[PDB]
Amino acid sequence: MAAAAVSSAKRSLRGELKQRLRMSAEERLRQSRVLSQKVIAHSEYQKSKRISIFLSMQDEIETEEIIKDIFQRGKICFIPRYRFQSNHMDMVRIESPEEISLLPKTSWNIPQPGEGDVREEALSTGGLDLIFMPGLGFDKHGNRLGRGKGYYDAYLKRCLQHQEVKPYTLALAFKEQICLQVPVNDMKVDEVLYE
Ligand SMILES: [Mg+2]
Ligand SMILES: [Mg+2]
Ligand SMILES: [Mg+2]
Ligand code: NI
Repeated sequence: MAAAAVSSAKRSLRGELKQRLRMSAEERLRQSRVLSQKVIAHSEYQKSKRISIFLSMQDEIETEEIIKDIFQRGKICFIPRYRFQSNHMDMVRIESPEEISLLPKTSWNIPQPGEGDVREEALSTGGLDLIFMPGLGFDKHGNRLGRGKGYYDAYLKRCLQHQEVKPYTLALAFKEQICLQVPVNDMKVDEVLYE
């Protein structure tokens, strides 16, 4: 009941956000070109070695450029591999940016290793230093509006376990994706980039 009114808020906020989003492609690119640079000069990106980063859908900052800089700097790159049955996902390691273009894709047309593909899972080899966080919306207070399936909230809690120190969670967002207040229940992000 109290949870219901919370899900209503989220639902509404998601709609509006997806409205404000679905932003010409060139604008989408401009804003990404800026966040990229802000990332490249970021202390926690510079310092971190094992990185988790997502493959951008059209209503999301484009991380293509960031991924290229990840490999140039001998960082261990990881990308999500989610399962549609539940709310489960592992960060699986990719060896080169070219590999992204061979991988299969999900119903969301998001690229990830298939079933038979045995991947090095981040938490099997030391967890993650930095996780780039996707999301429909964020507020300056740090909260996140996820896509509703609870994939990242669940994964971060798994990290907390495996890892002595928790990963630095870096949210990349459009000016458009930034909200006054976002309804919440579970996990905040250390930082949100934009502007
Ligand atoms: Mg993992
Ligand atoms: Mg708002
Ligand atoms: Mg406030
Ligand atoms: Ni798994």
